[PDB]
Amino acid sequence: HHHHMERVSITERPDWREKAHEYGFNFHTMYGEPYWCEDAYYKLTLAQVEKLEEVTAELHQMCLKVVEKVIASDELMTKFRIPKHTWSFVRQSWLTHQPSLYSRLDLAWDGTGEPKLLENNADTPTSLYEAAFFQWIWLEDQLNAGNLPEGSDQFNSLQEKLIDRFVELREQYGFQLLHLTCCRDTVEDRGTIQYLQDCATEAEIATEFLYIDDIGLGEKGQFTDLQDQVISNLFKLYPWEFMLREMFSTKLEDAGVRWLEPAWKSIISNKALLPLLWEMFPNHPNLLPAYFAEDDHPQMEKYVVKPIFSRNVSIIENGKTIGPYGEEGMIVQQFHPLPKFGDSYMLIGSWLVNDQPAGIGIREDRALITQDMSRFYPHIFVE
Ligand SMILES: [Mg+2]
Ligand code: NI
Repeated sequence: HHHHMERVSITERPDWREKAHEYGFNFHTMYGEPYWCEDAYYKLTLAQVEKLEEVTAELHQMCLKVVEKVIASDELMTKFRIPKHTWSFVRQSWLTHQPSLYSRLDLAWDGTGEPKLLENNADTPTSLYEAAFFQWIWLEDQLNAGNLPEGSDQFNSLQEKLIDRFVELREQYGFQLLHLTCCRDTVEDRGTIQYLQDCATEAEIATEFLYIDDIGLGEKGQFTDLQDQVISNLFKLYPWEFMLREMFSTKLEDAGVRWLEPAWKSIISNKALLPLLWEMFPNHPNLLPAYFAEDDHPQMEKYVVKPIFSRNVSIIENGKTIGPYGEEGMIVQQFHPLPKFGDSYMLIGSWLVNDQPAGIGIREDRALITQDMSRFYPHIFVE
């Protein structure tokens, strides 16, 4: 398999599991978070990193164009499956310019051709802790042990940009006190929450963690915390796709809470994004053909049908029409295999902090069709 990036074997640091334990990083797979691996790393070039950076910034602007178009159209809000009882909540979040913290794009690329957008995890993207912090320490450690090329660098400014963004949220948007939440018995001990809380603390934001089921309902519709005090700003590791359909989700519109990620990110964190991107930016070098499966659309020789929702996938070929999952609620996307390095397919996770590209985290998986890649590998770039 010819690639312009290499997967380089390396001797694992002997104590990395305890390094994880000391930081409170549970590196085991859970809720789509990948298993940490470091018996190899990926090596990119400076040219490849500048290309990924360029493409990531532009795709994010393209996604912002999709939101404006969807927000304005009842028809498109329906096609994106935003529940009608939440349209006012979601639209007001966009029309008042509610701020974003982060996004992760998933890009298929081995350095040959153009990178292709497979999805924008713009709500609850996994592998933040590994990409921002753990692989940074890995780089410093393995440089010090003499196990990496002398000029090794890493496309990764996540921690710096996250702290700067929290400062910006505090100073210019009034995020003085930030609550953080997730569902009980999910990812509270993975590392992410504590890490983002540490970043917010460094930015001089006061923080409180509480589980989703800890949140109270006040007499005037306000959401309240473990001290029965009002929640004003709430970061969540729990997706809008679920919350907008949950019991008492009609209360969101009047709760007086500002959200990270904000409600309008629901529109770019599902697969309906991919057909709209292709319609608004036809033959864009970094997009793949995509259509709603229910629409009349060109026939593709080999393609993949994915549910609009993030809750598995099937492949079709030889110009056939649509399958166990059917047509309804599905999109279709031109089949485009991931690069194969040995026994595993590789996927590039490319991060944004608000609208600024902030680096990459690489994942692998032995299956072609997978919602969340099973394994994470650190990377470097040279030259
Ligand atoms: Mg109102
Ligand atoms: Ni320990």
